[PDB]
Amino acid sequence: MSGSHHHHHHSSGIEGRGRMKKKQIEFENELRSMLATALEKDISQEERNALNIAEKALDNSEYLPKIILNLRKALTPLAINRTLNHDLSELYKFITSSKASNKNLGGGLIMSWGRLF
Repeated sequence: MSGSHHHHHHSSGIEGRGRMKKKQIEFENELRSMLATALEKDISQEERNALNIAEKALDNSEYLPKIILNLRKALTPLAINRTLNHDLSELYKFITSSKASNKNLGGGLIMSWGRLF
């Protein structure tokens, strides 16, 4: 059958076991599928570098605020310098407006990096 039989056991894994202890399953699925699509999109050395750093930290459990900060710290100066490929502009809009918002999703003073505050 040629329909959805190939759709079984997604590479972008989704569970609520001991990654932290709990989490958001649907929003993590939504973001990590979009970022997996964003790797399959044509990205240059620097944009690839940020999203490869993203994979290794995501699966090392180095935190959702920390990695939302990481993409907003890595992609915002490249946006201002006008060299981001911009073909995942919706991902940049996503971590500021979807459920995760402005700062990250929780707020708080990060210190040091206040170029856009």
